[PDB]
Amino acid sequence: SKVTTVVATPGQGPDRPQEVSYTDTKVIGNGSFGVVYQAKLCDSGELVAIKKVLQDKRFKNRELQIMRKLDHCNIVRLRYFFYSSGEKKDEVYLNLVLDYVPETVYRVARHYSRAKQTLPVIYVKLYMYQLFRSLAYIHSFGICHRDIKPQNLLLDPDTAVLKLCDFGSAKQLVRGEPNVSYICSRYYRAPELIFGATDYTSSIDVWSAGCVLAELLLGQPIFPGDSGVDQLVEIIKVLGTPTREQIREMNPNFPQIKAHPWTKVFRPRTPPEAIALCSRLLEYTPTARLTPLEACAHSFFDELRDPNVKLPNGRDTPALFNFTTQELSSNPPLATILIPPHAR
Ligand SMILES: CC(C)Oc1cncc(-c2ccc3cnc(C(=O)NCC4CCOCC4)n3c2)c1
Repeated sequence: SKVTTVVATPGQGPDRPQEVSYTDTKVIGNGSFGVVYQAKLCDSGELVAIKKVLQDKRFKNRELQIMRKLDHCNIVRLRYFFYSSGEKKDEVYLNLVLDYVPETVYRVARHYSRAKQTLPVIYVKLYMYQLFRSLAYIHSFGICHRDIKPQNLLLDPDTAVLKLCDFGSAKQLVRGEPNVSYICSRYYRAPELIFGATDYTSSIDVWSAGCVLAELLLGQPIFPGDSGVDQLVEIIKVLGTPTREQIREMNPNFPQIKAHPWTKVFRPRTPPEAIALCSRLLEYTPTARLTPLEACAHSFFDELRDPNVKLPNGRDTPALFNFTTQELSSNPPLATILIPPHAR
């Protein structure tokens, strides 16, 4: 019954520290960033995640400032943050107390591939829709995630709620200010980033999302490259060689191969609207890619807007159409498609 009590500021609302008590601490994740724990809150009994990262006193933490201003059903809420000691001697650690979610897209996708099965397309629709909705929301603040990958996409297996969680690579993209090119997980990295682009946009997340979509359809990563130029070689094998104009659009500042047909890339009987969506995300030209809100309105997701749609377990789908004023503001016309007649 070992209770840890800390003094923590709530993620939203006034800067008034309060006592937060928790127990049953266990490791659920780690990385170069640091460590993620699971814990149980003493009062409520609810499970939480505690992300612990190393922190400097003078410089302000970017992830924290990003996470505090996000409030969305497809993003893990920052419940509280607090400072502590850890593995090092004279070092302060930032702790982010977040919503807990019991599964990941990676784990579900791997569990299916271990059984030689493709994930049922209803789950592909549900998870990809919720990813794009979360991206639209964060992109409305000018925030780019910069690390969309199956490992970071959290899942409740019973409700099929998807949640974004890792904002350790995230950044407000200002037009004119340069950004690092070596970002995102390699297999999900936009080709402009491989070309060394420093003036890139939020469309890198859409490319990454497209790689996740393709992976869910294929049962394995679409572009499993080695480091350096070889990741671009993996992309070229499907997309064909990029033209001089496509390179200029990617990085304004060669091995010539024909594009493999999108139908031949995917399995027999992969839904044409899945393939169609994928071809409009995995585009060389970053401006040619769908926006996240355009992606949500794509016909691949029409089954989600059917009033008789259910999860495989027989439950109702999660909240997909409760779009706020803030969500709709980036492209208000799409509200017609996105909020279907029965949800109005
Ligand atoms: C590469 C991953 C570890 O990078 C990250 C980086 N930053 C934050 C996070 C993060 C945040 C909040 C949060 C809540 N649930 C989970 C979770 O992973 N649940 C999945 C389960 C998987 C099975 O074992 C129990 C945990 N969470 C992760 C992850």
